[PDB]
Amino acid sequence: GLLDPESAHRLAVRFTSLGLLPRARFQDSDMLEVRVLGHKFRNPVGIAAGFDKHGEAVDGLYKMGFGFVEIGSVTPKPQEGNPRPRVFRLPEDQAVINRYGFNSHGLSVVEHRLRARQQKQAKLTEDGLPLGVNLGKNKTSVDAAEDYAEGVRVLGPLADYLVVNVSSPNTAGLRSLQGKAELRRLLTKVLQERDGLRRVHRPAVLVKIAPDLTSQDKEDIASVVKELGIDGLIVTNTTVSRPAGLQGALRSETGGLSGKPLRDLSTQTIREMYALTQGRVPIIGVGGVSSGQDALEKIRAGASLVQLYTALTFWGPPVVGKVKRELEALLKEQGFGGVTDAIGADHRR
Ligand SMILES: Cc1cc2nc3c(=O)[nH]c(=O)nc-3n(C[C@H](O)[C@H](O)[C@H](O)COP(=O)(O)O)c2cc1C
Ligand SMILES: O=C(O)c1cc(=O)[nH]c(=O)[nH]1
Ligand SMILES: [Cl-]
Repeated sequence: GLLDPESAHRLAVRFTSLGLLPRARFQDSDMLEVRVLGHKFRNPVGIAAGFDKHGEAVDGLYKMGFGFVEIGSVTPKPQEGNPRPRVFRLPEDQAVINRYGFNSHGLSVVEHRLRARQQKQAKLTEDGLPLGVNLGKNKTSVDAAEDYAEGVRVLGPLADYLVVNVSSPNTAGLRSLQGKAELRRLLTKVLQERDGLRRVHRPAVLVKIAPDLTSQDKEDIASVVKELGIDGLIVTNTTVSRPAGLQGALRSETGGLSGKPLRDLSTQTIREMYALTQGRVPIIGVGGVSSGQDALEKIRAGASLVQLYTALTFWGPPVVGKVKRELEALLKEQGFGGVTDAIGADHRR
């Protein structure tokens, strides 16, 4: 916290990549295993997109004890992102605001990085540690569908799941892709491209949505997802809202807000999306998770898996084991046999 947040992030990625931090001691219980999206997940706690944008620290992140890793967002061509400053800590709120704008090494660079460890990843996936790849679009793209299609073609063969990220608040016009007609067109093309890949290279496709959607938006997304047979949802990205009560000096910076102020907004979005999809569409729940309780609330709301990022920036690597240990204890306390039993449990009350 003695460096600016962006410099701190860069060093964190570097240290993680090099495997400098200690191997996680917490051994995952059978209670934490989830089978979803055609894969086994040794535990349901993943690293959210944005920490490892360019796929530089995948192995280090598994070493940290994450049950799955999502890299990205990756754009077709390299791009620098928005001018600095573009990331801000709100310590009083346990929150971050960012406006990176999809800084990305681009598909080619990431493709080569993942190819260098493709067989290692195949073994990790087999051993219950899958890899997700989150796709974005270039700033000056005229056809968003073509950007996402290129992402499917290039990184789809290297991923257990792909994420169509239409919910960054930091790319002009992007979140209009969540609209029914735009989303149907975009996802039809994405699924067509995915279906064209050889079977062993054919990933699940998820859509990552905003926490800022209207009821109509959410109904429309649920409809499209079901119509097209989309494999899952990631719920949610950062919020452009600024909840009453934020204390951080930097609360009025432009960008997506993450961390504790997003937590319950995200949980409620999960709850709504689960109900709108009749519990038949896997949800990865993300936003403000820093404890076992936070994880379980999202799971009971309908998430099959959870992710965190912002908590890691406050609590450091120990937060991963802490979430897992606390989640295990709570499942036992509440009479669940395991994570699987708790998924969507609130809806069966
Ligand atoms: C600095 C930063 C960068 C992010 N970059 C991305 C990104 O490139 N793609 C994406 O889909 N989400 C991105 N996110 C959103 C996270 O994946 C996550 O949805 C959100 O931060 C809520 O989780 P958290 O409260 O645990 O951080 C980013 C978040 C932060 C804080
Ligand atoms: O600016 C980014 O790259 C970015 C930030 C964020 O919160 N979410 C996202 O999808 N991208
Ligand atoms: Cl390949």
